[PDB]
Amino acid sequence: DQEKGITIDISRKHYTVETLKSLVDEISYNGGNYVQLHFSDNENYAIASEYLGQSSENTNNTYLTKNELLSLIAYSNDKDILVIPDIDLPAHSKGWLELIKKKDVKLYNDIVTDYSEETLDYYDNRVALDTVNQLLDEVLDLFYQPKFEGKQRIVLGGDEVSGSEVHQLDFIDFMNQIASTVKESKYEPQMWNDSITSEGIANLDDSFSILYWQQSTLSSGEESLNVEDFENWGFSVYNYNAYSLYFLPSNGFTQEDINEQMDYMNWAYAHNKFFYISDYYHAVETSNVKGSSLTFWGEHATDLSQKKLLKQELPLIRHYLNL
Ligand SMILES: CC(=O)N[C@H]1CN2CC[C@H](O)[C@@H]2[C@@H](O)[C@@H]1O
Repeated sequence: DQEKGITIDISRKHYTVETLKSLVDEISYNGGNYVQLHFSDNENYAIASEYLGQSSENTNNTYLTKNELLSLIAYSNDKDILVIPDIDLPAHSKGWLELIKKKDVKLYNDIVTDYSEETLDYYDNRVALDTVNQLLDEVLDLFYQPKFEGKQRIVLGGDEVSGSEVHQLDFIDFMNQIASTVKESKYEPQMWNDSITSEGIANLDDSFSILYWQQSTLSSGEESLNVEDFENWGFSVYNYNAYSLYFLPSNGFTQEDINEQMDYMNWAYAHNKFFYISDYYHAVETSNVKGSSLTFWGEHATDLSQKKLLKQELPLIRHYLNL
């Protein structure tokens, strides 16, 4: 049984609760299993947070209200869709770090790396971990879904982490600590594949499942981890192929571009075709593949209305879910 899900970047682009419910409708209609809500990145923290100071119970341009988010989750569960929170750590963190800076600059200075305003200090910093863990505790409560008790998952990020290749055991220790936190709330942790190396794999909590979007290349020029490697160290993977299964909605696209994307998906997508350095659509014959996801990243969607976002995304959701 291979799962299929839709990942939605609501940090780079604003989505109303109605847009999101319409998208979930389409996921359910075509038998999709989950929706991954990527709500925390550099540009914005796009859900309500008592901890971070986003508490308005009024609809606004910056974050889903708590009531809106809970409504969305309940609507999803009623249609047998699991909602997977995605909070990106320790990089891709500028949006919530900027909120901490507002709340408490002393704390900000105690937890941000000295070189990157986008990156939480994962290099063995207890106050940084404690702060993260408080945020995670709020997120794990917010996304509680009793219908899926024992099956909940949370994406914890781990993509494009500066310093992670050199300082790999610190990165892995950090990821293991936040995995511990989510596992205490009976969530399965997940992370992207790209910043884990040969050096870290043996120390990484194999409770993690891996969102495998693009095989990395090490500073040596050597290939980084592939799906067989993950299998060999006890990790399950999901196919998030960066070419076949990424789409960036844009105001410059026409209907013809969406049709082309579907014709491209016809040949480029398969459940087990992963993005490897040698082959962008590499078929893997391992036993550790659990599913796939189409992801809508938000950074090109600047001038799109909500109606136009639906116009581009609905057909792509349907086409992917029926392939
Ligand atoms: C896991 C991942 O894809 N990470 C980044 C890189 N990808 C590549 C395609 C997008 O730019 C997207 C970007 O929005 C994401 O933040």
